Amino acid sequence: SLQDPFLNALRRERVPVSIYLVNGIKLQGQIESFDQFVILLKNTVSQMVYKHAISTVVPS
Amino acid sequence: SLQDPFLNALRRERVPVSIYLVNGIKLQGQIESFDQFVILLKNTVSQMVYKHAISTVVPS
Amino acid sequence: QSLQDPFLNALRRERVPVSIYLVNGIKLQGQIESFDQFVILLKNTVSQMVYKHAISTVVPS
Amino acid sequence: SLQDPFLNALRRERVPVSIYLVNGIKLQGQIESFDQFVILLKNTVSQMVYKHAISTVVPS
Amino acid sequence: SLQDPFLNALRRERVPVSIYLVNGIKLQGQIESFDQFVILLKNTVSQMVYKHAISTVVPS
Amino acid sequence: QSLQDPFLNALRRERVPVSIYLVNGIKLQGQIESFDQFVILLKNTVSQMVYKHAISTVVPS
RNA sequence: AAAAAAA
RNA sequence: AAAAAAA
Repeated sequence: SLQDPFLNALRRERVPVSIYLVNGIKLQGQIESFDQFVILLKNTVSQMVYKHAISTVVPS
Repeated sequence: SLQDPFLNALRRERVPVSIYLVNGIKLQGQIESFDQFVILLKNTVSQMVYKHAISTVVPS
Repeated sequence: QSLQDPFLNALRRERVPVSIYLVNGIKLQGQIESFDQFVILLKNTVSQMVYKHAISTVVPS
Repeated sequence: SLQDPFLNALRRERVPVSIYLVNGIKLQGQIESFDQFVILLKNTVSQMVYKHAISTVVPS
Repeated sequence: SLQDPFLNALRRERVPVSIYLVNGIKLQGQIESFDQFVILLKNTVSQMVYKHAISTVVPS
Repeated sequence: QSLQDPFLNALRRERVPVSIYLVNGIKLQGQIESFDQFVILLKNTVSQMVYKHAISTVVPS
């Protein structure tokens, strides 16, 4: 698996990320955690993002 | 699984939530219940939202 | 589980007017006639088979 | 258990149908055959339609 | 299955095809090959198209 | 994936500039760094993770 | 087929 | 959240 090491590196190093959704919308924050189906993305608030809705995850 | 505790905390504490859909539409209400495939969001009425149609779930 | 089946079953077994919003934002209206694992039969003037994968939300209208 | 008898009746009786795609596009033909993932839609020329791209099937 | 014999006939007989995508874009070419998840479409180049992105496959 | 793996392998091994069209019409460009069952790592000025479910087509640029 | 409408 | 842009 490539997801877990990629996402964990971002979380452990607390790098600012952009999550681009499939609808073109760009979410920004830090990766708090993730499982098989979701990523929790945090700024001032934690939100649950469904991977099915994500196109890409990119360091900001 | 991160999904069940995230949703259950929202449900159990009656948090006002925003559910953003993959078509960019924002729904608002409280998480009434959920299962493997759907979330029941209650404002004036209970509406069943398929998780496949959801991009994000956020406290409002 | 399970919430989906009892929610649809009550709408069906009570013949309640519903709106089914599709993921593209089109709103379909009528009554839940029937459903299975993958589809919902929506009865109006003509009865139609709606794929669940295309549905965002089901609500009483 | 509901999808297959529905599609089988349209096929057997050669019912003119509309297949609305998830992008709103409306295809018209009669259902030639179908399997788990696709439907063959017949008009002048026959075309294979992926179910994942279909929203609804309705007699025309 | 009717999908494999449908695609196989197109490939074997080198029939010019239109592949309509879920975003409404129309691709044209010959079916070079396919597997469970993708189709290789040949026009001026060979391109790998994910089936999940495809609405319809039609002889042109 | 007897077609998918050799196609991506050749682009990665040969460091071929690629274009990835997403299902929403947006085109990404870069080189394929690696890929697995669900994602492609695409590298340009940075490495980004692209979900395959969001991809329509991969082609050499 | 808008390197991407914090919706 | 155009009962639906044969694309």
